[PDB]
Amino acid sequence: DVVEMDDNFEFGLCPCDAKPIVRGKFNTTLLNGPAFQMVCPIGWTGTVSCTSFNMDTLATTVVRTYRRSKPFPHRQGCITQKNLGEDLHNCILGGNWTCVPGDQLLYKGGSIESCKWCGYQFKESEGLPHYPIGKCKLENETGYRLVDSTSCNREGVAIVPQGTLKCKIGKTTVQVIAMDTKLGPMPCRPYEIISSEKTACTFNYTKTLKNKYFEPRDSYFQQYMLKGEYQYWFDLE
Amino acid sequence: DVVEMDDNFEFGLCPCDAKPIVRGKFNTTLLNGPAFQMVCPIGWTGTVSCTSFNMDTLATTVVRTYRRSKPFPHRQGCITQKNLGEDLHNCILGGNWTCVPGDQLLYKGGSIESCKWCGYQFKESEGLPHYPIGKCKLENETGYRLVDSTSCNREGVAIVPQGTLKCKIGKTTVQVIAMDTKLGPMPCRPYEIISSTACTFNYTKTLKNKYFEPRDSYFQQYMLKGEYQYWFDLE
Ligand SMILES: *[C@@H]1O[C@H](CO)[C@@H](O[C@@H]2O[C@H](CO)[C@@H](O)[C@H](O)[C@H]2NC(C)=O)[C@H](O)[C@H]1NC(C)=O
Ligand SMILES: *[C@@H]1O[C@H](CO)[C@@H](O[C@@H]2O[C@H](CO)[C@@H](O)[C@H](O)[C@H]2NC(C)=O)[C@H](O)[C@H]1NC(C)=O
Ligand SMILES: *[C@@H]1O[C@H](CO)[C@@H](O[C@@H]2O[C@H](CO)[C@@H](O)[C@H](O)[C@H]2NC(C)=O)[C@H](O)[C@H]1NC(C)=O
Ligand SMILES: *[C@@H]1O[C@H](CO)[C@@H](O[C@@H]2O[C@H](CO)[C@@H](O)[C@H](O)[C@H]2NC(C)=O)[C@H](O)[C@H]1NC(C)=O
Ligand SMILES: *[C@@H]1O[C@H](CO)[C@@H](O[C@@H]2O[C@H](CO)[C@@H](O)[C@H](O)[C@H]2NC(C)=O)[C@H](O)[C@H]1NC(C)=O
Ligand SMILES: *[C@@H]1O[C@H](CO)[C@@H](O[C@@H]2O[C@H](CO)[C@@H](O)[C@H](O)[C@H]2NC(C)=O)[C@H](O)[C@H]1NC(C)=O
Ligand SMILES: *[C@@H]1O[C@H](CO)[C@@H](O[C@@H]2O[C@H](CO)[C@@H](O)[C@H](O)[C@H]2NC(C)=O)[C@H](O)[C@H]1NC(C)=O
Ligand SMILES: *[C@@H]1O[C@H](CO)[C@@H](O[C@@H]2O[C@H](CO)[C@@H](O)[C@H](O)[C@H]2NC(C)=O)[C@H](O)[C@H]1NC(C)=O
Ligand code: IUM
Ligand code: IUM
Ligand code: IUM
Ligand SMILES: [Ca+2]
Ligand SMILES: [Ca+2]
Ligand SMILES: [Ca+2]
Ligand SMILES: [Ca+2]
Repeated sequence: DVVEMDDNFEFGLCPCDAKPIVRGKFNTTLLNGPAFQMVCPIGWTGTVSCTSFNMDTLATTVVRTYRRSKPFPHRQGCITQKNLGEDLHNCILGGNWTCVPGDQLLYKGGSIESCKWCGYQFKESEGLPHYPIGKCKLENETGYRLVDSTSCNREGVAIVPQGTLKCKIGKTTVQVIAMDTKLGPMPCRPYEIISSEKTACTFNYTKTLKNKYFEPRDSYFQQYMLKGEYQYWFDLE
Repeated sequence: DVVEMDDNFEFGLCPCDAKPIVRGKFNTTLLNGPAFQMVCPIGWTGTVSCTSFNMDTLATTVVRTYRRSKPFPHRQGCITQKNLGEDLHNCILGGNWTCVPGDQLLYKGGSIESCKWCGYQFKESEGLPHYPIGKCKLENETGYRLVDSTSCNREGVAIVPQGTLKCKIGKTTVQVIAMDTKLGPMPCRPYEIISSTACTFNYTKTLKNKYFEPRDSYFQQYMLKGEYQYWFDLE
């Protein structure tokens, strides 16, 4: 006449060519004939109800009601996280195949396969600020777990895929937009370094955002030798 | 008895081959036994009293006194100014060779032939915070009169007779010492701008953080390394 879903229900079986029909909080059921399975109804509340449906009459008739007034606990064999693209979200409400996502997972684990920041990704930590940066993916799981959010407006100059020319940060190519004109460091190493008493006035140089300076200062005049879109390093004596 | 000396009194003579005794204000007399001459006694006041002594009795008798009671005025060909070295100096008392030197003469107004400042000599305004400057001298005169007293220390670098490099003010070579390490301008153009497909530069020696005009054409800044200022050029 009615029944109560066990704290951890799984398999039902409505009596007789009589069909379960479920009003639930979210699509979690997996029905087959008069039988039905509640797959990972974690947090689920509602009712199955075996209703016969005489076909000429066209009316219903509920003959047994499995009921579940109170959310379910966990289970085993129930994943509680899913990849929304390449990002993990803790299924608030599922479910291997019934995750209801809402929020990306913060990070606390170890063995970081790689991080990903402003589009480009980084294994190893040359030249960033810290290495825990952006979305980082652990060794096992195939998706990116949030760790922090640091600007990609690193000090008056911006790291983006839509950029004016390419620095190289870490040992990985990258692209960058000026967001300013005042003097400020560049957050990448130069990409390429084009060249030109013994031999008098010899220098190396590199294209650059107006007023920004790659390390290091001139070995010589001991400062950042900027002109327009370029920076120089002189050798002489 | 007593004789007040004429405004331009110049010669005196005691009578009885009798010595004169010059009780005076400053040394300006020439003596010749019973006679005496007052050489350029401008401002002098005093008395020669023609005293006389007897070998026989020991009687000493003043037989005539000449008094100047009030200072003599400037007189005739008595130059009441004298060079002390090279600096035209006033004559507080007296005239040529009796002159009692006083303060140096200011530049009242005249045709300045040459100035001398910080131990170097200049005839044109080129390169100086002004001109005339320091102490100059007219053509008719032969000594320097004050004009002005600028500091020979220019925004922290000083132009002086000794060390530690030589630069140039106008036509005239000058020599200069640092007085700090803080960045600042040189008060002078450089001595020698030694010079040096490719790139190139000229350079010259300098005080630590001091800079000559001009800024590098290119980087548009004064590029001092340490003792030298550089000037680049690139295609
Ligand atoms: C509710 O969950 C199930 C399982 O994914 C979905 O049912 C399947 O969906 C399509 C069309 O409905 C069929 O091709 C499958 O054979 C269905 N299987 C069963 C047992 O019904 C259902 O569509 C889901 N609906 C949602 C999320 O709106
Ligand atoms: C949810 O999915 C996992 C697999 O992704 C299921 O666990 C596996 O179950 C199989 C049998 O199908 C076992 O032999 C494996 O050892 C399990 N594999 C892993 C990786 O855990 C789990 O049973 C599923 N939940 C259900 C069916 O409710
Ligand atoms: C992925 O790997 C992580 C660790 O690299 C595992 O997660 C840890 O699991 C232990 C116990 O199993 C917990 O104490 C920790 O909270 C987890 N975080 C740690 C220790 O980093 C996990 O086994 C793997 N995830 C799976 C199965 O996909
Ligand atoms: C400018 O470029 C040259 C060659 O491109 C640099 O040469 C390197 O520098 C040091 C000493 O000069 C050598 O030990 C390295 O082996 C050289 N490496 C290469 C790849 O040539 C030179 O140092 C550069 N000068 C700078 C940056 O001031
Ligand atoms: C007045 O007459 C002369 C002018 O210089 C001075 O004569 C000197 O006097 C000293 C003693 O005071 C003698 O020892 C020197 O031999 C003299 N030298 C010369 C060059 O004449 C005299 O002192 C003067 N009186 C003063 C300045 O009060
Ligand atoms: C002081 O010296 C000046 C010279 O600078 C004398 O003035 C001249 O003296 C001559 C005779 O020696 C006179 O005929 C003129 O009056 C002057 N001529 C010139 C060209 O200056 C002056 O005699 C001196 N006075 C003294 C010692 O009392
Ligand atoms: C050189 O020239 C100056 C400037 O002219 C002379 O000054 C003159 O002398 C009188 C007083 O002796 C001043 O009151 C006047 O300003 C000047 N007179 C004239 C006509 O210009 C100065 O005496 C001269 N110095 C010399 C001859 O040594
Ligand atoms: C750097 O030195 C060169 C020669 O050593 C100077 O070249 C002269 O300067 C001007 C403009 O550059 C040319 O018109 C002349 O023809 C050049 N003359 C000679 C003899 O070369 C150059 O001016 C110097 N740049 C500086 C000091 O900034
Ligand atoms: O098992 U039948 O409609
Ligand atoms: O992680 U490392 O050069
Ligand atoms: O990329 U290159 O000379
Ligand atoms: Ca070298
Ligand atoms: Ca007379
Ligand atoms: Ca004075
Ligand atoms: Ca020198």
